[PDB]
Amino acid sequence: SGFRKMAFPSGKVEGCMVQVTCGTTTLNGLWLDDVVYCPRHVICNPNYEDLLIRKSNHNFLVQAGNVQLRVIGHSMQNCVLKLKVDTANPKTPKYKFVRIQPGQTFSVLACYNGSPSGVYQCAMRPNFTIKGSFLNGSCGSVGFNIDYDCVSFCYMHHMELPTGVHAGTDLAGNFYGPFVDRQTAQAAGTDTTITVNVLAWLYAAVINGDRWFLNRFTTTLNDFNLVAMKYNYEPLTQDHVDILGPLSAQTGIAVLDMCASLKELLQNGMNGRTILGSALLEDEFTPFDVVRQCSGVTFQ
Amino acid sequence: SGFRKMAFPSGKVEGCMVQVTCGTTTLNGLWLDDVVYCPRHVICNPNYEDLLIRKSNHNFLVQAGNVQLRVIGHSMQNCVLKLKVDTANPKTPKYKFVRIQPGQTFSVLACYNGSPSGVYQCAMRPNFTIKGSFLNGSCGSVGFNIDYDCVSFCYMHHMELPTGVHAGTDLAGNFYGPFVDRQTAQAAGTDTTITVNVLAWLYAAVINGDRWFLNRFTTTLNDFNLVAMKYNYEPLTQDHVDILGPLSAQTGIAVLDMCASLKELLQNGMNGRTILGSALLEDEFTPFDVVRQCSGVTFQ
Ligand SMILES: *[C@H](O)[C@H](C[C@@H]1CCNC1=O)NC(=O)[C@H](CC(C)C)NC(=O)[C@@H](NC(=O)OCc1cccc(Cl)c1)[C@@H](C)OC(C)(C)C
Ligand SMILES: *[C@H](O)[C@H](C[C@@H]1CCNC1=O)NC(=O)[C@H](CC(C)C)NC(=O)[C@@H](NC(=O)OCc1cccc(Cl)c1)[C@@H](C)OC(C)(C)C
Repeated sequence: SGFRKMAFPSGKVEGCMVQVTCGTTTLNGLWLDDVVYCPRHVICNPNYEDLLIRKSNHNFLVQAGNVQLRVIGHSMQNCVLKLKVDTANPKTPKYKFVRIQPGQTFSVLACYNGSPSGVYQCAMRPNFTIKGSFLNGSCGSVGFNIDYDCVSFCYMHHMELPTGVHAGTDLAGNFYGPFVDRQTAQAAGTDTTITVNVLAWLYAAVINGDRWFLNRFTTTLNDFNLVAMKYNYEPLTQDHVDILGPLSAQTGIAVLDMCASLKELLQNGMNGRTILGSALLEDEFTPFDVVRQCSGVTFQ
Repeated sequence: SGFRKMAFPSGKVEGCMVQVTCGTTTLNGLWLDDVVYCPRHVICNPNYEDLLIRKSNHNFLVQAGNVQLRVIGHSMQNCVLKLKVDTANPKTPKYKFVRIQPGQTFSVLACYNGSPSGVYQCAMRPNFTIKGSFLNGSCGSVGFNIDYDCVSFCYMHHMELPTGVHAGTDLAGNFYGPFVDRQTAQAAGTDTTITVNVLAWLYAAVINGDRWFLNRFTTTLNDFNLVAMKYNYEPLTQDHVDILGPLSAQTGIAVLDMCASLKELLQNGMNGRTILGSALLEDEFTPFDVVRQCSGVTFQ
């Protein structure tokens, strides 16, 4: 038992992290097979197409540890740079590039100078930001999930917004949300709480024996969504109800009954109690995270 | 910016995790050089000395992935078993066995069947328990810190207590706290909040721009400790004040001034605000964790 915000083991990703230096800029790259992926703002209101035609293969310094990789080609894919190197990474895991949906989670391997610093779990907020921990030089750090032996890369870090939240791209270089890799006034836009995840976390709570918030009451999906809206929760759909089925089945609490408990938690607060060690309703655990952690799934 | 509960990158430890099966028990082992370390309760109110003399080298099945390791010797060191194998782990990092102090933190690589499941950060509670996330079969998962390229192993998991908290040993097999690896009635004993860590976390908050809890007030170390005691906080010492010096210097808030803010947070609560995304005072970040995260230290 116990419930922690858990990241995937980072070993497969650590072996892909390299340092990319061009001119006065140093950041992280992701070395898979013979390609290094990195944010395009490594290159010297810009017009990165103009800026890249002015570059030479030799302008890009790529350190894999204490071994430099020779760049033999470069190209730009949206907001990422693909640096072709003459050496395939022998540590390349099986991988995919996936774009995730707001509400889904992933692990971030925060890196500086191509060296992993730490690993933590994030969710893609409904406003396409993430609340990460990124210092200057962390660009090119990646977010990922692991499914048995397959790494799905879903995020590369590009920038911080004025509210302290973070924005980036998928590994094809397409930003999450309406952001651009320029130093122009940009703002996150209003966020909402991920309702399905809060309910998943309440099920995790019951599995670990916090039950004080349960009740005999019930509600319909509609009447629930009426209350969710007032509290800036995002609407709960029948598909969310379905995804919560397994957790409902294991605890024997109908999804709509857990909605009634959430309703009262929203309207009354927590009255000094905590749930799973939190005094707030937590929304960065998906139903899958709960099942994975509360069932013991591993990865090779 | 941003502040997350960050674990160390787990790659160095993932390459040490093996599966140890003896009889009807399977758990995790730690393979360093030609020795596999694992909880002694893998072996068939027990008297483990009697139980081990009855065992044979061949009774211990050790899988490193899809490769079995031959056991060529065994011995017991307190509550851990040391299984001598005929193959040195080529992935053995530079490492040390350290015993940590209550209040210190470490990363846990939760494993099942020798396969890493997830990584998360823990603190050793003042009552020598940890609040982990451990399912049946997780014994032998280890806790660790990484200092540049050196892994300090500090924890091996042995058991869960009735309150859902966890107990284990250092890598020399000596339990943290008054626990024993028997199925006899055992209880955690009363915990306290790690005061120095709460203050460190308040400094992290200021570094990230939560300042609402600051005040013009001050207090002496004594008058602070008088209030800490009422709230079941552990006493703050001058040495804790000293360790908070750097964070005090960076924010320009004297340690004793931050104590005054903590005092008022203790006596008034948080009035619906949050600090670093928490509605509770967080005590599992050490002053070192704060500096490491808010300064960008890496590891090779
Ligand atoms: C890459 O290492 C780095 C990572 C960030 C540095 C600190 N934390 C990070 O996550 N990325 C950048 O430095 C990035 C480079 C540009 C060219 C993409 N710039 C930013 O992250 C800035 N964000 C930004 O431009 O927001 C829009 C904006 C424009 C004008 C005025 C304001 Cl207030 C906002 C960051 C570093 O700048 C701040 C938002 C002021 C922190
Ligand atoms: C090793 O894989 C495993 C890890 C735990 C299983 C579930 N979560 C874990 O962290 N360790 C054990 O199963 C361990 C084996 C013994 C021989 C060390 N046993 C326990 O963790 C039990 N703890 C325990 O004995 O506490 C004392 C006790 C005795 C009698 C009655 C009570 Cl209520 C407590 C656990 C599995 O048992 C519970 C505390 C009832 C969950």
